[PDB]
Parts: sequence; structure tokens; C-alpha cells
Amino acid sequence: SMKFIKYLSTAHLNYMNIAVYENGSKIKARVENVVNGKSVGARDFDSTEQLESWFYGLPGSGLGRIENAMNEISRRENPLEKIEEGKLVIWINGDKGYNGLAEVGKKFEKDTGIKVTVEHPDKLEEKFPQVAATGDGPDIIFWAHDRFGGYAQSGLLAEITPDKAFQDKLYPFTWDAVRYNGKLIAYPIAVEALSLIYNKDLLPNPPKTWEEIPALDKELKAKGKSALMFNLQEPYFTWPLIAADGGYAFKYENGKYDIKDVGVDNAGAKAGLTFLVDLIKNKHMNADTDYSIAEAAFNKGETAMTINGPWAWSNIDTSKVNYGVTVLPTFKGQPSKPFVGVLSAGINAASPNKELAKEFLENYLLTDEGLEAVNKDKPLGAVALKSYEEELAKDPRIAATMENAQKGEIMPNIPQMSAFWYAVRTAVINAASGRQTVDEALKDAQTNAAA
Ligand SMILES: OC[C@H]1O[C@H](O[C@H]2[C@H](O)[C@@H](O)[C@@H](O[C@H]3[C@H](O)[C@@H](O)[C@@H](O[C@H]4[C@H](O)[C@@H](O)[C@@H](O)O[C@@H]4CO)O[C@@H]3CO)O[C@@H]2CO)[C@H](O)[C@@H](O)[C@@H]1O
Repeated sequence: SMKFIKYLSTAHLNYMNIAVYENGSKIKARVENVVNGKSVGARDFDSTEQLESWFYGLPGSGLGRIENAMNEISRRENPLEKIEEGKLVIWINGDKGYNGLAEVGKKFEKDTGIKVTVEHPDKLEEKFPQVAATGDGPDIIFWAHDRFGGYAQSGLLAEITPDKAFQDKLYPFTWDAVRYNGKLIAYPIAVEALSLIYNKDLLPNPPKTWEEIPALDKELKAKGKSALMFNLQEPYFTWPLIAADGGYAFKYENGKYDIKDVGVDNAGAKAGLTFLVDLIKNKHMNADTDYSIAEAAFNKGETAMTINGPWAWSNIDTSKVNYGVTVLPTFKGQPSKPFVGVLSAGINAASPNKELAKEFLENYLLTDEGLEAVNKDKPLGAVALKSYEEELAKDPRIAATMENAQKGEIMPNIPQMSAFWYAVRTAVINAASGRQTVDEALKDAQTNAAA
């Protein structure tokens, strides 16, 4: 879906260039490190013609104009469309099929004359609670369900009330993910869980255990390859290893979560992160690997494995790597325990388009045809819609997604999940980079999560 076409500049500036991709039916241009593929920024374009007209229209010339292009593409991507009556503004994260969703918007616009804009503003899930509070932001926000309880607690979300027959179309556990204080606060879309992704040409049988990875990396470095690369910057990707042997966010009792019973600093969590840091101290992995570096390395056949969600699969299809999707490795004999997210669509309490939003979500998006259009852009994984899931469940990659999900946990949607994530992210980066030891990083994470 992300298919490389060319570098824009004939000469690399400071080992940076602008990588131009065919992105489904659109174009994406990224400011990339030409050595490790690290992406510094990106913007979408309708077509190569629009890309060039934009580029030929920038100030400067020669390499100076490339630089200006890089500065424009690499600066923060801010919300552009403002809420208006008779329009829908949608925010969804940049790794999801937002062009497919826009196509669902076009079906809505054809039927109703209401235009539907889709954006992926940077840090949309942080921008939302600050601007929706004051009447701005989008009509509809997409994120995994863990963010939504914080939003609901602050009054930022309309209560959603699909009728019983609509509720019967989605799996009951996906409704539970978006239930907060006895109210539905979002429409569940898809069920996400990390899986192990491996190159069958480098690795016909993936390791069952994390403990095999150091030896695997040893023999692959000899052939100039890596065993495993994945995004070390976001705790979502490292959590499954941290949870495997006992780590948890909040203990869920008979009825509720106990925000005072935090488990980011127990023996299991310490063991998982220690194994992670040991991979780095032994140079099997690099503390600076982010999402783009790992993706580029795996899709070019430089590393035998990665850890990612379904939103990444079609990029690998395009790369033509002979890949498999399978259950995460065990740690200490215990299954890796990924946090399961339910991609969910909430309606802004400040939206003046609440009935149009409901109509868009229920009768356009949450249909076999609507989800397929999104899925064709970036795969959704398992979907909350039973009719569509029963067809997707025949795909072994979906079966593997659900196996990892079943070995994991649905994320809590309580307000403090935000604090938990921020604390675990700081703990992993500090332990990975050697700014802190494992024990002292997880001790601080313990503190920051429960406050
Ligand atoms: O300033 C530091 C960083 O702060 C911001 O990131 C925060 C988010 O605001 C928090 O919400 C949380 O993020 C969670 C996320 O809520 C959770 O759903 C999951 O995200 C997955 C997602 O489900 C999946 O579909 C796919 O998109 O991958 C996501 C993981 O990247 O896990 C997140 C935690 O890793 O915590 C993060 C900080 O870690 C801000 O957005 C960052 O840009 C900023 O650097």
C-alpha cells in the first residue's frame, strides 16, 4: 500500500532525502534518512502531479528548494479543517486506512451532500482533550478505546445509543471496551493485537521463545542480518514482553479496576524489561529503533522479524517479503500478553453534527462495505462487525491476531490509562538508553501511573 517510487532530490542533504510513495490511490512523500530509513515527517498528496506542482511552487531553487520541501513536510501536522454544521471532520491516526475512510466519506457525501474530511493530525489523541473542551476538534475522533474514558470523564464525548438490533451486529466484548460508567461512549470498529511477523525466507520456523532471539541475532549478524526489529519508542510494542511474566497496568477486581493496584514494578515487569535492555546492551537491538526504521528494515529483508499490528500487513505485501504472522514468543514459558485495543470512533460532545456523525458511523462505516474500504487501505485486523469478521477469520493472519489477543488483555479505558502509558514510555526509553536502571525506571513508572 506504501509503494516506493523514488527519491525527490538527486543528492542527499545530510543523508536526508524525500522518499515518494504510491500510497494506495494517493501519494505520500516522506523526509527519510537514506541510511536507516528513519522517517522524519510525511504529507499526503492526491497524485504525483499535485506533488510536483506543490514542489515546483515552493520558494527557493536547487537544493535550497529541497530543503524548504523537507522543512514543510517535517514540521508538525496540525488540524486544518474546522468544525462546521453540514460537514464532518474526522481525526484518525496516521497508521490507519484514512484514505479508505475518506472513500467512505465520499459515499456519505454522494448520498447526503455532506462533505467528510479526514485528517491525521499529529498527537490527535492529545490535541483532542485540549481543544474539544473548548468547542473545537473534529466531529468524530478515532483511537483505540483506552483513550476514551479520559475523554468521557471530562465530558468531551456524546453518549452513543445505537438500537438493540444494531448492537447485535458487533461482538458484545467490543461494546464492553467502549462502555464507561454505564454509557456507550464510542462505536467499536476493530480489534487490534500485536503479532510476531517473520520473514519465512530468513526464518522458516519462528522462535517460540524470546530467549532464542539473542542466539538468532548472533547467527543472522554473521550473514549481515538482524533477528528482530520493532518500535522501541512506544510502550505498546514492548508491553507484551513486560506483561508476559506478571506485569500489569491496573488490577481488575470483581467489579472495577483498582488504580491503586498497579503492577508495572513487579518481578514480571522487571524481568521483561531487563530482557529488553539486555537485548540492547548486547547489541542485538538498537535503543533508537523507531516505527519507521523497523518497518523499513523488515520490508527490505534486513531483519528476520518484527512486531506489529495488522495496519502494517499491506506494506509488507507490497515489499514482496515471504512473511508469516504468528503468535508472539513466550517469555519464561509464559505467553507474551499484548494489550488489545479496540479501534473506536467517538463523537465530539461539541460537534454540531451529532446526528450526521451517528448516521455516518452506523450506516456507512460499520457495514461490510465501509470496513472493506478502510481495510483495503490499511488492514483493520479483526473487526467488531460479525458478518465481516466471519470472512476475515479465514485469513491465518487474522487467526494469529486473535490468538495473540486471547493471550493478552483488553486495555482498560479508565482515565488513568493515559498516565500509565506516559509512565511506561518514559521507563522503557530511560532503561533502554541507559539513563536509568530497570528497577529505578519501573519504580518511577509505578509512581507516575498511580498518581
Ligand atoms: O510526548 C510523548 C508522546 O506522547 C503521546 O503518546 C501517548 C498517547 O497520548 C497515549 O494515549 C498513550 O498511547 C497509547 C495508545 O493510547 C494506545 O492505544 C496504544 O496505541 C497503539 C494503537 O492502539 C495502535 O492502533 C497503533 O496505532 O499503535 C499505537 C502504538 O503506537 O499504545 C500507546 C502507547 O504506546 O501513550 C503514548 C505515549 O507512549 C504522543 O502521541 C507521542 O507522539 C509523544 O511522543
